[PDB]
Amino acid sequence: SKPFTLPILTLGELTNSRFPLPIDVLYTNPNESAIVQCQNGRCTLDGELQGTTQLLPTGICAFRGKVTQQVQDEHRGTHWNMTVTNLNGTPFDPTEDVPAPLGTPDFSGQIYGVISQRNTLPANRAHEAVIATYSPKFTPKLGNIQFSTWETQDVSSGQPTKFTPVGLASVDANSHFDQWTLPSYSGALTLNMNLAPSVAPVFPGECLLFFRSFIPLKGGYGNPAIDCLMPQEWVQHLYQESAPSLSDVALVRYVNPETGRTLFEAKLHRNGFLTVARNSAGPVVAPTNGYFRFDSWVNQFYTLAPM
Amino acid sequence: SKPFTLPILTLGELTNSRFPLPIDVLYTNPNESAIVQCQNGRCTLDGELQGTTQLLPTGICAFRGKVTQQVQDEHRGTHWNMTVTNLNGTPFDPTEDVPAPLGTPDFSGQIYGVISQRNTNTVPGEGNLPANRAHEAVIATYSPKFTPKLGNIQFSTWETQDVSSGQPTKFTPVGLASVDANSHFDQWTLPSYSGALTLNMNLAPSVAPVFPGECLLFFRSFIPLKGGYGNPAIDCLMPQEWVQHLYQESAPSLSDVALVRYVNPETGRTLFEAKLHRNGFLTVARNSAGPVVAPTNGYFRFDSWVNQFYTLAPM
Ligand SMILES: C[C@@H]1O[C@@H](O[C@@H]2[C@@H](O[C@H]3O[C@H](CO)[C@H](O)[C@H](O)[C@H]3O)[C@@H](O)[C@@H](CO)O[C@@H]2O)[C@@H](O)[C@H](O)[C@@H]1O
Repeated sequence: SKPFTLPILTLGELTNSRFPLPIDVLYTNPNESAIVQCQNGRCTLDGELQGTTQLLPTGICAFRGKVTQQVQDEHRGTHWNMTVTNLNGTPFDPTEDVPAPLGTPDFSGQIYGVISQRNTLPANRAHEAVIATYSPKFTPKLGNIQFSTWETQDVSSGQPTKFTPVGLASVDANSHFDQWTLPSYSGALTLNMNLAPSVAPVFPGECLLFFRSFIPLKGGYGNPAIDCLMPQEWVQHLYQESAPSLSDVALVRYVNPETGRTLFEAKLHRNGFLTVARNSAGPVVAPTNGYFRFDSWVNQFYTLAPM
Repeated sequence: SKPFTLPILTLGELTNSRFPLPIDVLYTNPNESAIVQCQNGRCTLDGELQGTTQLLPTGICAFRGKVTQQVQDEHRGTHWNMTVTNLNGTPFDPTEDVPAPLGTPDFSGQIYGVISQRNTNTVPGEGNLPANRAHEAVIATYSPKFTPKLGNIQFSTWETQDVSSGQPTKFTPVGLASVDANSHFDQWTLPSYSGALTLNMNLAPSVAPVFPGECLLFFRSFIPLKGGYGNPAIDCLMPQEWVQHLYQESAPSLSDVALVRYVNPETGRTLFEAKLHRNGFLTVARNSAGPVVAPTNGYFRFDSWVNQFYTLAPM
């Protein structure tokens, strides 16, 4: 049986699977009331990608497509309707068993980035843009979204268009940032489909452990973060290896290689997420040289050493 | 001896190691007159990172630091000086044996992206949260003010005032501002990391075919443009996932050349073969420039260690 492994990458060598950001800290929040059911950075321990998860770091919260129409918003700014394809350029087939094109953002908010176009030497243009994923016009599962620009006219219809995500536009009350609220991929009255399952601890005293990244803001006050269940390099590693899962729960140790000492241990669950025995919220303070090492297969009743 | 391996990733599952872009096509250009000596995407087959290469896809052509002040520059736009640290936030130590902070761009051009800031100081009335701002920015890596090895660079903005002094600053690369003649885009011309008239140091070595009939094989990505005409590309020697894989594995190199086959897994058939050289680059037996037109399911598979005199089957 092909032995299970994790990459040997320290926190400072890992990136977020839910937004193109480095991992900044490990993080817990035991009193979280939301159902945690993110769709990017989802991969089983035996290498099955789930939700909208794909392998490219460049594909996370990316879109590819063509602009079809300009619409002016009542207040301020210009909106552009965009028909989206798969990230590899092939037509998105809504009948495929995915929630949305792979790479589609998996949270409610105003995602800030750059729209760029290269016409079919060709002419080019790029502008700052915002995609409101909570918008009724955000319907990637139906093959179309809307983005807004400060630019009022210089966006071309019928030309190949790329969205490069950069951060959030805002996290103020009216910007509906909630990292655990899924978009309605087909619009507000339609049920999301083919989702990666929710994740949660099942053992008393345990809480989820997240890989946290701080995300840039176009403006306003805030220090927003995006928490992923596993970094993108773990998704890539699990996918490559496809090691059989020998129980539902792997025991992993967070080790300081310079001392060889275990800093803490965690459960790595079959569906691809971590729990720890910790009764507090906040970052995990751990040496920079640290990384997770697979120890053994255990079960749901294994008692983790308290952090 | 730990066996050498490559990841099993098709072209559509690979990203560029010199700019945050997917790999679009494999590419050759036998008649290239430039010395090929890029500094990102440099890793030996036994896992030694070289040049300015680091592991994070988010770190490639990124900067982290602090704006010091707005500055006057001859060229169009509003200009800003920014100190740069290592990407992990620690001070960059110029005495380290690297050309520049890891992640620094390794080509001449106007690199377009977004500068964002999150203030250090927080406001009680805003729930003890910091103020933020982001704007488009351009870094001209050929500028005499581009001195990342000295811990300082300059960027320009269309925005005329809303960039804060003394605040933590991130550059997220997006593409190029221009490839007009006056924007000096040349993917094989290195920046002067310490400024005009200084010799770059600690470089990853140049790469070249040594065997007649062979040429370099590149992983090519098309890079976005803020404006103007063009279809610019960035060619890397190995994709970022190969850098990450080689670094993990650190398998001993058993000769100077690994024979690899580009395989179509749907047929199991070899489409062509290539030499994967110890220093971390590919050559093929091809006598033309341009894309390699190959089925989308394709990937390289390690076959055996050979020697420099191995004759490749013509592509
Ligand atoms: C907290 C504040 O956030 C950002 O300002 C925005 C405002 O942005 C507008 O004004 C600023 C200058 O004040 C700048 O010109 C920016 O380009 C422009 O769009 C505006 O969005 C208001 C709307 O209520 O919110 C914030 O004040 C940022 O630019 C500021 O530097 C500052 O960090």
